[PDB]
Amino acid sequence: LRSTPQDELHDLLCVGFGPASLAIAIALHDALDPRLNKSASNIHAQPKICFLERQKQFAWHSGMLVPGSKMQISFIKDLATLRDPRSSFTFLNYLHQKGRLIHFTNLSTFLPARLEFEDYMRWCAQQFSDVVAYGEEVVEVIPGKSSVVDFFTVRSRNVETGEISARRTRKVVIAIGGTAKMPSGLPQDPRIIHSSKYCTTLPALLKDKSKPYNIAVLGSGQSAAEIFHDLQKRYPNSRTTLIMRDSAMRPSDDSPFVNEIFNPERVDKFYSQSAAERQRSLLADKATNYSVVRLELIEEIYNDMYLQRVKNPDETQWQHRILPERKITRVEHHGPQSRMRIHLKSSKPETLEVDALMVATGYNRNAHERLLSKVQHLRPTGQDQWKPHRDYRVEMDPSKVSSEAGIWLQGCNERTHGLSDSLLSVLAVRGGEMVQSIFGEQLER
Amino acid sequence: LRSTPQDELHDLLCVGFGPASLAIAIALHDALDPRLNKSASNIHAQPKICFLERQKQFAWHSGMLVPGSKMQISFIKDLATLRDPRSSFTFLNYLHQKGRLIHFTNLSTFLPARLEFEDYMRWCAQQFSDVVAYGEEVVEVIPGKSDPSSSVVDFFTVRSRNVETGEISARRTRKVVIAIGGTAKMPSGLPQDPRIIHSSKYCTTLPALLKDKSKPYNIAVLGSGQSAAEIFHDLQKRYPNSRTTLIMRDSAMRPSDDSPFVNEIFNPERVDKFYSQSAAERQRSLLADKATNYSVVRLELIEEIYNDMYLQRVKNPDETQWQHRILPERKITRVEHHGPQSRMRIHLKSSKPETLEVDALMVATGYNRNAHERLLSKVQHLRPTGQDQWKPHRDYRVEMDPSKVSSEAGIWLQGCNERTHGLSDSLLSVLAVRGGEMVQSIFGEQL
Amino acid sequence: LRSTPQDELHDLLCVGFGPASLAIAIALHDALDPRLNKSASNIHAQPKICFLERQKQFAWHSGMLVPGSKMQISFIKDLATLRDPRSSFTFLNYLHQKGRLIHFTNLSTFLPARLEFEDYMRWCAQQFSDVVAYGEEVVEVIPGSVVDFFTVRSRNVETGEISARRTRKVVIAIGGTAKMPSGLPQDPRIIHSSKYCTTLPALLKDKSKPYNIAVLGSGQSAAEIFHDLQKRYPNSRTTLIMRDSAMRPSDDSPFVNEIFNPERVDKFYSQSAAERQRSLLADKATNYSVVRLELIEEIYNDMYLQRVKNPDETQWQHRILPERKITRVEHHGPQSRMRIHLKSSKETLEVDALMVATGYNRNAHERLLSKVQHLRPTGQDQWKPHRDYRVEMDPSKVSSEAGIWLQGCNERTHGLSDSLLSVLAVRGGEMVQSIFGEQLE
Amino acid sequence: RLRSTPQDELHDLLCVGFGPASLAIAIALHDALDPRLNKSASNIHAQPKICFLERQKQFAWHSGMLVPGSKMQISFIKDLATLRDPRSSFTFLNYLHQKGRLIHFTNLSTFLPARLEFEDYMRWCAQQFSDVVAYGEEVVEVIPGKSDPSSSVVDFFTVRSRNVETGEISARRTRKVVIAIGGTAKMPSGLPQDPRIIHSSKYCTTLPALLKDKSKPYNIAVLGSGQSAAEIFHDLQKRYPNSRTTLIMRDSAMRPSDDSPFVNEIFNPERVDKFYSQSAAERQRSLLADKATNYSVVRLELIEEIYNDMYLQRVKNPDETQWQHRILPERKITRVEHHGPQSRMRIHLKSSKPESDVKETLEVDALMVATGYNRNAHERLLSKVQHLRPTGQDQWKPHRDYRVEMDPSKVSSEAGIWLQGCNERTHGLSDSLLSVLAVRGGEMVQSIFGEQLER
Ligand SMILES: Cc1cc2nc3c(=O)[nH]c(=O)nc-3n(C[C@H](O)[C@H](O)[C@H](O)COP(=O)(O)OP(=O)(O)OC[C@H]3O[C@@H](n4cnc5c(N)ncnc54)[C@H](O)[C@@H]3O)c2cc1C
Ligand SMILES: Cc1cc2nc3c(=O)[nH]c(=O)nc-3n(C[C@H](O)[C@H](O)[C@H](O)COP(=O)(O)OP(=O)(O)OC[C@H]3O[C@@H](n4cnc5c(N)ncnc54)[C@H](O)[C@@H]3O)c2cc1C
Ligand SMILES: Cc1cc2nc3c(=O)[nH]c(=O)nc-3n(C[C@H](O)[C@H](O)[C@H](O)COP(=O)(O)OP(=O)(O)OC[C@H]3O[C@@H](n4cnc5c(N)ncnc54)[C@H](O)[C@@H]3O)c2cc1C
Ligand SMILES: Cc1cc2nc3c(=O)[nH]c(=O)nc-3n(C[C@H](O)[C@H](O)[C@H](O)COP(=O)(O)OP(=O)(O)OC[C@H]3O[C@@H](n4cnc5c(N)ncnc54)[C@H](O)[C@@H]3O)c2cc1C
Ligand SMILES: [Ca+2]
Ligand SMILES: [Ca+2]
Repeated sequence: LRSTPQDELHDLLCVGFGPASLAIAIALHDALDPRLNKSASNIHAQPKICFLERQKQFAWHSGMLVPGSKMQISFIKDLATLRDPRSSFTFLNYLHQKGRLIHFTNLSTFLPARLEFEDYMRWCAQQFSDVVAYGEEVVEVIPGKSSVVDFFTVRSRNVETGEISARRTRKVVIAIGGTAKMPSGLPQDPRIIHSSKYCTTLPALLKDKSKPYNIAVLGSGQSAAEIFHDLQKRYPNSRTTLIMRDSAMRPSDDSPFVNEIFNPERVDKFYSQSAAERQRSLLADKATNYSVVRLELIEEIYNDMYLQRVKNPDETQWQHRILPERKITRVEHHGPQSRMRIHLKSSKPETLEVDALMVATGYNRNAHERLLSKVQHLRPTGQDQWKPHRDYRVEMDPSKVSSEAGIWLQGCNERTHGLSDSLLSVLAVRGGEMVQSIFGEQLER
Repeated sequence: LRSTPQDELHDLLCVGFGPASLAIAIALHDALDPRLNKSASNIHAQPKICFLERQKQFAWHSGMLVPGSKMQISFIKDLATLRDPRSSFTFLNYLHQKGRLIHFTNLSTFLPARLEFEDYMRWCAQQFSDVVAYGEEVVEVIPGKSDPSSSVVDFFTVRSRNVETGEISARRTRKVVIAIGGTAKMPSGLPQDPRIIHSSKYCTTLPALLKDKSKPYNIAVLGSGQSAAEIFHDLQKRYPNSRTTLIMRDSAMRPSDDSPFVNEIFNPERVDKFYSQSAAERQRSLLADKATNYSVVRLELIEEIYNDMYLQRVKNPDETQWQHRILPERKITRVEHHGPQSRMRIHLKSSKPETLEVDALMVATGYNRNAHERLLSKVQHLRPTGQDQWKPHRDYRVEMDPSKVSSEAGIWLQGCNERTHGLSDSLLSVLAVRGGEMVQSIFGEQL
Repeated sequence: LRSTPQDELHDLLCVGFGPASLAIAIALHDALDPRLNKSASNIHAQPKICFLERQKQFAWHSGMLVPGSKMQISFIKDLATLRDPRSSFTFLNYLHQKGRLIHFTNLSTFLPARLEFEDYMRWCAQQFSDVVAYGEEVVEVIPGSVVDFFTVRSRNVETGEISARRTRKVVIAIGGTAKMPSGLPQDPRIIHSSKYCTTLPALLKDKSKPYNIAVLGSGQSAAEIFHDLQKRYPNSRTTLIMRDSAMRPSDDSPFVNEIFNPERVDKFYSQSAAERQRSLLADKATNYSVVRLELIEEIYNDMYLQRVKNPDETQWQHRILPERKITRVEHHGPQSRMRIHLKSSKETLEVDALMVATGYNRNAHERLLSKVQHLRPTGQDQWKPHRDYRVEMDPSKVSSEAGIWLQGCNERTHGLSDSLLSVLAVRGGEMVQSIFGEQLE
Repeated sequence: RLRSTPQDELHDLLCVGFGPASLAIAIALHDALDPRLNKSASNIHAQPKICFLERQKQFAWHSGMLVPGSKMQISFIKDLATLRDPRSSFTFLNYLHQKGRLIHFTNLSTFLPARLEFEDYMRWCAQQFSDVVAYGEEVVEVIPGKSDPSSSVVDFFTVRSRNVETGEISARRTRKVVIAIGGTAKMPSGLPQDPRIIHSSKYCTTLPALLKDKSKPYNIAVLGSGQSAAEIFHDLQKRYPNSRTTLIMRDSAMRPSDDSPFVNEIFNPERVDKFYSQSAAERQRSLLADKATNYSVVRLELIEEIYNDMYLQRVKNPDETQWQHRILPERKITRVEHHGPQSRMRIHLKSSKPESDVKETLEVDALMVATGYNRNAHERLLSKVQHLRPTGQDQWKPHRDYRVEMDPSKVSSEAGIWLQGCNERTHGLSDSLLSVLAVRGGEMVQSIFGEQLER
């Protein structure tokens, strides 16, 4: 894909260059490839596209690239295969380019290491370096008129200098993932670290791996369990405590009929349901969110707990402990003492002294609201929320916005499009749909 | 255990001889063995006990002994081991007696075939044949007074119907156990028809209705738990030319949770914790702890069913033309079954707040566990003032008015106490330990 | 690929259209696709290729398409992916074309049903229908002092007529022929595993009759037939006769299975004759001479259930007899059953049929090539393939523009993967380069 | 349980070693004397005079190889009692019940306990025989005893042992001897003596003191390709995260253990009769066709974890020669060179293929040697009685019931010597394992004490 000059009026600008935007770039590449679409042989003009990414290079959840962590999803659900297995951007073709395809085949697994899947996506992203501006953190999207709004100005701050630059585009995609969700009761402190900063921030805080640190973990989903488990290996003499509101870690549902909710063609079914039915369906399938844990990991943690029981029958004396049905009422963290004191109570309708508290409570996916505040008056009268259509384009007042201008949301549409919306599950197929939604008419010539 | 003359006054009578009562028989045998508890060499009188069972011989859910069906619970949770691995009634000792222990070890499984686990319990039950009266269906329990002008009940008379002749018999006992499992729960909208069969009568009744294994029958299955899936899977083999249809309210068959922390709710020692919780917490825990007992399907069976549907997809991409189909998120609104036509018409709608014509409808909708209320109606006036339900204590004895019932008489409930004692109550999970508790509760002082 | 007239001089004729020839066809198609290799936009001439296959349509071991039978190899080792995942002939693209890709993904398996993998190869094969003559059984290859082409004669299986085609280069890719123990007699009741699904139901028509059926062997095919008979003829009495003491599991462990990697062919081929011979023994625990662990366990479980019902093994409906050999079969006379005599391999059975699951010989190319074996270098009594599978010829008797290639029968020189699906995709690429490379430049 | 016999009295049986094999005998004797388990034992008012001598200071089971996460290779049903009598108080399940852990083990859904747990189970069994086990006693010889100088016939034996802490020699007299001493470390010949060359049996006990700083980038080599080699190779990579470990194997690859049910029937207790009755040639051949289930192979699950770990190295760097942890297949050690503790040792390698020639040198801080065990130490212990064997025998020959052949004109039939754990050649691969101990313990009690228990 060839670059567009910074000051030209773009056809599409995408905010963020994680897997969701990367899937759009790949699908646009594939749509322009005469090998993949026969009609693309007669397309001599590439749309003017640009991506703004805050990081200095492509990276995927590097704070949680914990040792031995695996993908939670089959590699067939990579960024291209479910749309076109012939794509050059498939995981298997990436392995072939690295000389690793037979070696991966002998693993007999559908679940690559997360480190490996990140490298796969890094390898894909490098092929889009002419249209990705790294180190650009978008701060706002502003209306533009050339009395109907027909373009948008996207302002971004360069991470190295702090300077604000502006780009004009007819269409915008917001694909910025999630922001760390912290319980409101917790204070800010270098010893309280969210799961998104585990690998990147915790080793600097606790530098001596042999010290008997007391480390608490708040949560009961996949990241909490991974952090609890990894800490016991990384700090072999530590005392770790898992604080959970629930009565037990719960396994993710890997059964085949249930997992059909992640099928790409199921987005059509989910979207067509009423709000009441969508709301309840998202709970009747709670057992496959990031609120649950891979069975294998639950079993490994249980086995580790059992071995403590063999050595000592008194669970309160264990080096590593799980405290179910608890909530944090208070954190004391002021003073020269290097440990904080955490006060715990039952979560139905006790104090720890810790060197650190890892908080694995997931993410908010509302950061697009701040970015879009200066265009929210273009929504239909009476709307206080952005409403995405089936093709992820947000509803606009047609008398205020030209039909050739628009804004799409990616990754924050679980309520309308289903649990798969924030995952890798449907990115390949969705990237293709996005190309048809945004560029279809333009590509028709 | 030696028999008591049928017309004598018993110390204990148990209604039903399924796993729950058998575990009591086993636990009492073990309590009387001076080798297993030393404090028993000085017992020179065995309690007078008898069990009444309506089936003609011991059998465990024989209507659902589907070929290849497996236990859903580890064999370690047999009828003795969790109470005493030394008991002669453990599953591993049964295998040793049959000459099969090394061969089972090489299976490397915790889940025996249901056929084998039934035979294990059959092997246990034969050792009590002198104290089990088969072919007797208890119909009522009535008050008994040694002195008729006394104001206090000191025994109960248990009346039973001979299943072969219909004669009513009576036995007297100081104490009564009701361990009668469940009765078929049928959706209230369904009509009565010999072509509508509950899952509990699958193996025994459906082959009599559909005699031609080669006819292309249309057979529907209602439900989405373990029994529905087993019947759905088995029908495709037993009637190879049939067209089977699985009708479920839910959107998908859901797997049983086999993960280790969740399943601790089935631990025997959790019964104390659960029982002592408030009504509000117990009611909430029963919803949040785990999906209902047989309301979900063993993962392995789901995958086998899924693979079979995939193979249909390989042969024909059009799901509507498949021989075997799943119709999720449906409810039955009407069944037409009148006229000389031998197929019924089932009317379907979405299950959120279509027609099949079938030769048979298997209904895999579980059980009610309230039949003790009918059996005990003639003694329910002995409950404390104002009670309209039987209320069991921790040791499963129901509350009685102490001024109306002698303290040497009582009634215990087994298997119907999920509300007060937890999800494990109706399962095999805690029978070994519970049988031990029941022996202490019922015979402890006497022993 | 466009068809070339039958009587023209072909560039290549391949004998057989099984997976091995199909992978060559696929690789040739891919070599001509400018979309896959850029150096192909300036290739304006397709080579003249033709395939002769004796079956009437594409079919893959249909005598062993037993219900529930599964692939023994990961689907990634299909006919293209290991050579080029972008190919339109991958198993995943096939599933996508069938509208089944997400549905297979939810199976969470690398091992498709054999029925499905056959349909994948059938779907591939249909794209070459213009260059494949089905129902043609090749009977001889004849030279044509410089032999500079070959004439391949084939017998039409339906009419019996013999037809001939001329080509400069020949590939022999005919798999294996049924290996029958030399002591067994010929009798319609003695059937090799390769004709199980095809022939036994013709012999034993009543699925409910209490037939006595023996199975001879202990490998994957023996176990599949033994297991299947118990479902296909539910009242039968089956007996598994094996020389070994037990069914042995196939080794699925990752280090051992690296001998099947495509890049191992270079290493194996370059080893001395002595090392190749020993290497084939010291890793032969994976030759269809062993059984998928899952199947062993299912069979053992079935035997266990018989033990639950009757502790006396001699009374079981279905039995395994280890460490046995057949010493004599009586099959002369009107009695519908044969009597099999057994002895220790360190007792008589009366059977309606005997299935023989003893594998295959891979020497049938010698008979086909006898009329050109004088073109070998002096003193050679065996066909000797180079690394690129082309057989050695005397250069003063054979033009360098003519040659003969062997496929699937070269285990001794190229390794255990040679007769499997394991390296077909990569080998197809090598074969296209060996036979057509200069022509493509 | 069993009451002690005074040290200087004439014992009925003395067992050399108190590992699992002798422990199964003690357990089986206890059970034979238990009226709950054997009906005929309420009328047994005299316990045989039995004693066990164990050189370690307390019961311990392969403590050098109690590596973190290590598992049993065998189903817990094959414990020290269950296959003989599941009602026994010494079953693993009864042990779990006594520890208050049975339901917790049930929720593990595994037949393969941690080795740490299975050792504790056997320690729990052993503690009940503490009155008849003399720990810290290393038996050094067995000598003939003639209770009558007016006779040449040997009718008892004297067993001498050296106390490992004081060095004093103690002597006990017995009619019957069991030798159940497991194996001695099998070391490649030619190796120099250096405390950094550690056999797998001393891994957990010796290596951590040698390499104290878990963060240091040590170079550690591992020799072997069986289960112990793989466990050590894997464990080293976790215990020393910055180390460079190298696995040296003669074979081309680590091989998986055969877990299939028909093959594993060779381990059934009732198969000892069939194996024992075979000819010498057939037994020799049968041992070779089943050498794929010894400790010479690796649990599939562990192979896969090691393979996965190697693959992750491939992702970071395609150059295998630069990997932190490496496997060098088809290699043999030609020499191990050292220059004093101040320096690293040099391991020299060559191809193990026939001399039909790549080579390497490694510089390592330690070398772990996982090359198995010899099981012939009974010959040294029995040297002073080997003249009592039948004419022409240069080997101890055990009968079916494990009693060795003696010249009847030199030895009374009321005296005898039995061997346990070293009889694979006559009794099969299970002989050295846990696989048939429960049943064999029963047989040994009948062989040694049967008549005595009857009368
Ligand atoms: C360890 C882990 C934990 C996970 N936890 C959850 C979870 O709790 N819930 C859930 O539904 N999914 C979760 N996922 C799945 C995850 O969301 C998907 O795998 C995938 O990351 C989604 O891609 P995305 O591009 O929509 O978001 P991302 O992977 O988040 O990509 C967003 C990109 O936008 C960039 N960006 C953000 N803001 C700006 C800005 N203002 N300007 C410029 N660039 C910006 C970011 O730097 C980032 O590169 C998790 C995955 C992993 C690996
Ligand atoms: C196929 C199958 C399905 C199951 N479904 C469920 C389920 O839906 N929900 C759940 O919680 N558990 C279910 N279970 C578990 C089951 O309840 C236990 O395994 C076990 O059967 C409980 O033993 P019980 O003795 O309390 O009941 P049972 O096994 O039912 O024993 C009850 C006995 O009492 C006899 N009896 C009944 N009434 C009388 C009478 N009036 N007079 C004399 N005798 C009488 C019966 O004949 C029977 O033998 C199921 C098990 C199987 C195998
Ligand atoms: C059920 C089963 C059993 C197997 N057993 C073994 C085994 O015992 N040992 C082993 O090493 N591999 C075995 N395999 C693997 C098998 O060889 C490969 O999967 C694959 O079939 C090899 O492809 P091929 O094209 O080389 O042979 P094939 O699949 O055999 O193809 C050969 C083709 O040539 C055709 N042909 C034969 N003769 C002629 C002729 N004279 N003229 C024209 N056409 C002809 C045949 O009709 C056939 O289509 C087995 C596979 C399966 C599915
Ligand atoms: C890590 C590990 C590795 C194994 N490797 C092998 C293997 O390579 N090959 C194989 O066939 N089996 C192997 N096994 C199986 C093992 O042999 C059995 O599990 C079990 O230990 C056998 O019991 P045993 O009592 O016969 O021998 P051991 O368990 O070794 O017990 C022998 C006891 O005798 C004591 N003893 C020795 N000499 C004397 C003496 N002179 N005086 C007094 N006491 C003495 C020892 O201290 C020891 O306690 C291994 C097991 C484990 C856990
Ligand atoms: Ca479990
Ligand atoms: Ca594998």
